[PDB]
Amino acid sequence: STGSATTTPIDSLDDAYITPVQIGTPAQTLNLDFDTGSSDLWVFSSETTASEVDGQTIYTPSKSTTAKLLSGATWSISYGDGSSSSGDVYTDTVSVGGLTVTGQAVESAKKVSSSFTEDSTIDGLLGLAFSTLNTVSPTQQKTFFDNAKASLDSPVFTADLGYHAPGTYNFGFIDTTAYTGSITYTAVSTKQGFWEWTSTGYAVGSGTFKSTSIDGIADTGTTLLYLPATVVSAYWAQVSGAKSSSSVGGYVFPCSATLPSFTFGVGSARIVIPGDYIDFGPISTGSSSCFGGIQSSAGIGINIFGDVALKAAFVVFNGATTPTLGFASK
Repeated sequence: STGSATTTPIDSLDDAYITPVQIGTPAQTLNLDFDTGSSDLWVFSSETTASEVDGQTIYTPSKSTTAKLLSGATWSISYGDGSSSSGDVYTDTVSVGGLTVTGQAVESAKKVSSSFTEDSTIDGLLGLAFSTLNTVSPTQQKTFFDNAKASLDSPVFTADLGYHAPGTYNFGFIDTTAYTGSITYTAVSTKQGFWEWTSTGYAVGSGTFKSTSIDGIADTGTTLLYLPATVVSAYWAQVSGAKSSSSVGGYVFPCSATLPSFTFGVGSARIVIPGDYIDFGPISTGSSSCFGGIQSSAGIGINIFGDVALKAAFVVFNGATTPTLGFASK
């Protein structure tokens, strides 16, 4: 089997991407944030505290003929941005882009933090990291990908995120029309439950490539590119008037600037992030200070190849017995 679903930016900055997901019988379609940095499929629901729901579409298990309470199971998750959610668990039928899993754990939120409530466009998350990170207790649950894997034509999914445009998540096949050149594969460590890999270095604009190992995760659920402070300083030093602002919480730059590109290495291959991808617009409405898309990972404890980096590539998440990542230009 295979599946193919379009993923759509939630706003004009590509702050996140939403993908429609069918849950239950008859189908209830929710728009979920597919997150390769976590392993829980959780949704706004009929159980979510009413004051914490503000425009999201909810899953109502009582209206699904295939929903079953997973008796005694609870979940609770905290993300890198300080957000959180928790609740109880149902199993149900879940379909993505025509690919169906029966008996998927659907984590129903009883509580969500303010950042979730305030984002009316995201109805929940669909985790695509390794199932060792799943938070369900006392019986840990499998991701949608892990449950689908054995049925798929090939044990893979691909992320093809757009810049200010829709893109695609495919399951079970690699669309050879969706990228240019060849795919370069690179090793993955699953020791922290992430799609963790080592980039071979970077360049700023037209500058020379610096060969240096940068360990980090491929994380579709993180907006920005978070790298070591040395790398990030080298980037922003090429932008007149850019500075790190402790008041704003990262590097800002004059909105009048033209930003340089940023290249990262994948083995001997190179992915180029155009400068425009690094502009996250005014820090507050009407400001002439703009927020940068490349930020320091210092204090986060891991480097994160988030959407700024991934949207410049066609990315293969290869879930074979020994997982690997693939990157191609597009």
